[PDB]
Amino acid sequence: DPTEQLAYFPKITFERLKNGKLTRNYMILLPWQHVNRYNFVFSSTGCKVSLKTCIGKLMKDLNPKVLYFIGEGAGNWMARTACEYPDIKFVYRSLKDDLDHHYPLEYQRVIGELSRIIDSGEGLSMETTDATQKTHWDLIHRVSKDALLITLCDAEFKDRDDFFKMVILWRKHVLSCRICTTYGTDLYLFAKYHAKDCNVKLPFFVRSVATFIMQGSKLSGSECYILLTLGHHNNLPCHGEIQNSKMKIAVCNDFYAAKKLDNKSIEANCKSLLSGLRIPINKKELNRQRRLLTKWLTNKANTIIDWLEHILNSPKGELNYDFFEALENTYPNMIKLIDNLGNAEIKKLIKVTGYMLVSKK
Ligand SMILES: Nc1nc2c(ncn2[C@@H]2O[C@H](COP(=O)(O)OP(=O)(O)OP(=O)(O)O)[C@@H](O)[C@H]2O)c(=O)[nH]1
Ligand SMILES: C[S@@+](CC[C@H](N)C(=O)[O-])C[C@H]1O[C@@H](n2cnc3c(N)ncnc32)[C@H](O)[C@@H]1O
Ligand SMILES: Nc1ncnc2c1ncn2[C@@H]1O[C@H](CO)[C@@H](O)[C@H]1O
Ligand SMILES: [Zn+2]
Repeated sequence: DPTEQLAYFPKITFERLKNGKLTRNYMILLPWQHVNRYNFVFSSTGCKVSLKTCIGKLMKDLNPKVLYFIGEGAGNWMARTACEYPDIKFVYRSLKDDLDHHYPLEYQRVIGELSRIIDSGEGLSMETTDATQKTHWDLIHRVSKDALLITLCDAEFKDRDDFFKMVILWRKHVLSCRICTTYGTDLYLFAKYHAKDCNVKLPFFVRSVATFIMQGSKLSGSECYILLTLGHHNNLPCHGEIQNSKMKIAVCNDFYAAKKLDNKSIEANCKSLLSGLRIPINKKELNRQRRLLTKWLTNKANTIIDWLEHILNSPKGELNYDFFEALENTYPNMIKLIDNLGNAEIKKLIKVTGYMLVSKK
């Protein structure tokens, strides 16, 4: 039942900016945005962004039967959407390159099966899975004959110019396509954007309706989600506007823990971080992991156990950046930890840390 899987997803905090300076330098080196993402394995974007939370009214008003997810990788965002809207069908696209997922592995794990994905991009070439290519847009209706009422794009492009290439092709499709033109101009593209320079105009006849600043976005970044439509063009958000909104959330809000614990998922993340790690993670479990060690792999294992021991011995606090800064700055081996563990391992470490923090008291 998709509605029961929704309790594994944490509540989202965000700010909507419809179309003084606040600063706080958090002395953090870890990707703490994954703190409440312990229930998800291959991807976890759904813990950060949600269609019901951000564009609930638009979802209700347009009432799409089919949603188009492009640059959707393992499909966790699509999976949360499938839990929020149990009757909606999906068209999935993601760049086929073998660097990331081009099959919705996380959607499959969360939902159980792919019956609601009517088009998963089976038999498509690298070119026809690429959102910056015209052929990708020309083949978007090979299964679904429903107009692109709402298109979702979470693609992380190799170059900044690729975002514009994608937006131009979305506009060229919705203004040419027999299916989409028949529906009209009330069509939307909800896309991930990294805010940089100001006075950067959107392509001709592409208009931003709102800018969404998510609590779950990387603190050092400038990521945001823009709701785009057809109409007289305006400017993209710049780094400055996004910083104030993002700093307020970081300073004032706590991360919500998921209502329910997904034990199979938590165990899958624990074993992925340290092979053989069991739940509950206590003094007994960490001493057992230490005893198994008695090399490069043992050095990495010791670094992990030392951090989990520090979390175990740490006092309980609220899930916020002030507490995260305290956790890092009370740990004497911080620089050795970031030096020893890679980006993927550190991300797994934060999910497991988050599970431990939520489990306290
Ligand atoms: N490798 C990996 N990436 C994930 C996983 N779950 C989510 N992500 C990524 O994490 C992102 C969360 O947004 P951010 O905080 O903006 O990004 P980031 O580039 O992942 O972050 P940092 O780890 O802080 O460098 C998602 O959009 C995904 O790209 C996961 O299990 N593994
Ligand atoms: C942030 S991940 C998407 C995560 C997804 N929302 C989830 O919940 O699993 C970004 C994805 O964009 C893909 N991508 C990168 N460039 C792309 C392009 N040109 N066209 C389509 N997808 C692209 C990457 O392969 C990657 O899977
Ligand atoms: N969705 C996007 N919106 C804006 N810029 C992007 C996007 N994806 C990647 N980039 C930019 O591409 C650059 C090179 O990978 C990065 O510095 C990043 O800012
Ligand atoms: Zn169309």
